[PDB]
Amino acid sequence: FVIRPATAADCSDILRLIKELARYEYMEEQVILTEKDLLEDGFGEHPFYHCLVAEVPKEHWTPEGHSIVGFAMYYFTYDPWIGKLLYLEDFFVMSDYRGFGIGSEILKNLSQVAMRCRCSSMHFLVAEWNEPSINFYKRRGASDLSSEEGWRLFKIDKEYLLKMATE
Amino acid sequence: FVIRPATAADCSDILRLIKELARYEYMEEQVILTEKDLLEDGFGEHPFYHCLVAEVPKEHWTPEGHSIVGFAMYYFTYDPWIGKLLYLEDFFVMSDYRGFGIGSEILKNLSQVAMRCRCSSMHFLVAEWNEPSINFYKRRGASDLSSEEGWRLFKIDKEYLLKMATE
Ligand SMILES: CC(C)(COP(=O)(O)OP(=O)(O)OC[C@H]1O[C@@H](n2cnc3c(N)ncnc32)[C@H](O)[C@@H]1OP(=O)(O)O)[C@@H](O)C(=O)NCCC(=O)NCCS
Ligand SMILES: CC(C)(COP(=O)(O)OP(=O)(O)OC[C@H]1O[C@@H](n2cnc3c(N)ncnc32)[C@H](O)[C@@H]1OP(=O)(O)O)[C@@H](O)C(=O)NCCC(=O)NCCS
Repeated sequence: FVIRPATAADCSDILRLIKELARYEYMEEQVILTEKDLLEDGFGEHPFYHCLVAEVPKEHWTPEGHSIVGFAMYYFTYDPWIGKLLYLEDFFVMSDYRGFGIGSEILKNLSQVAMRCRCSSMHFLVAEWNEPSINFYKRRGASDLSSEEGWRLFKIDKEYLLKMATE
Repeated sequence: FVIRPATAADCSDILRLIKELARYEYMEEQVILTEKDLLEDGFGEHPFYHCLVAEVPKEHWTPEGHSIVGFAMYYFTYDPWIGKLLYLEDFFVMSDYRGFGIGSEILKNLSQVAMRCRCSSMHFLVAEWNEPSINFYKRRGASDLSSEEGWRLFKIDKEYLLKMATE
């Protein structure tokens, strides 16, 4: 397999993989982003995310005829105390393609991106019940991040943003 | 007062304000970013954060002689299900300058940035004990975001990123 940066032509596959992950989490209907959205947000003049994809040889394409079997979606964030961070948002390899080393190589590639960008750390969320991914990550040096303990996450949605923008 | 995007010349003030906020939270020694860091990460060819600052007339500069009395530090993030988000990281107005409407105007400006960028929401963290800021935000339409419930935050620091990058 090959791990490489996605191109505008991979948007179809990125959305397909985003939906497979959402389905793995039983929330596929949550995905309202379109292929056009991904193209615009990812390969327009200012990318709001970056993506690496895992591509297999044609001989081994999926039953559906797709060459992309995994991906990682990330973007850079900033911490006022320490600086640049690489934030890994989505990370998924199709069932039939797991345990082959694809996820490990994607993480190695992300690590190189982090060092090239001089990020001091890579941050990400893992579901509490997912011991297999927790072990995967921790075997590669991850540790718990307590930074948000004692803090509540809030959102101000479009309706209210528009109200404030025009008050 | 004037709310405006920061310029490279404001880096000194941004670091000063970052430290005042850290001090308000009794963790000022946590701040290891330098002025040079902020200049490089914020006004170099690729900004890793954006900043708005609140500037007062010279007649009303701080006892230390500074014109900048508040700021908001933010960057854009991405959610694979809904797209673009505006993430507000730091938000602080100096004590003697609070309750004058500076924070409200900074949030209005951020809201305009969110709509201009077509972000569907603005996300941010607030300390559990800070009822005053919680009320401030909620009066302006904020609501709890449950997206991370059942999830653990993890980090892979530079040491381990370097190890994986070179394995
Ligand atoms: C691991 C994951 C993140 C993607 O990666 P992946 O391609 O399966 O994983 P890798 O093949 O590199 O394998 C990791 C392992 O395979 C085993 N492995 C790796 N290469 C192997 C090979 N060539 N032969 C046999 N076993 C191998 C190892 O035991 C490592 O397990 P370890 O976790 O105990 O250290 C996958 O669980 C995925 O999509 N999982 C479901 C979604 C998910 O949990 N995502 C992250 C958070 S929501
Ligand atoms: C509000 C905060 C975020 C910055 O903003 P600010 O300039 O003080 O606030 P504003 O002046 O726009 O005032 C908000 C209020 O002032 C009062 N107010 C606003 N303009 C006013 C005026 N001209 N005259 C009198 N009262 C006024 C209102 O009651 C509003 O309170 P409300 O919160 O109940 O809706 C400030 O608390 C700050 O730095 N706080 C400490 C750090 C912090 O908590 N940061 C966020 C998270 S770590």
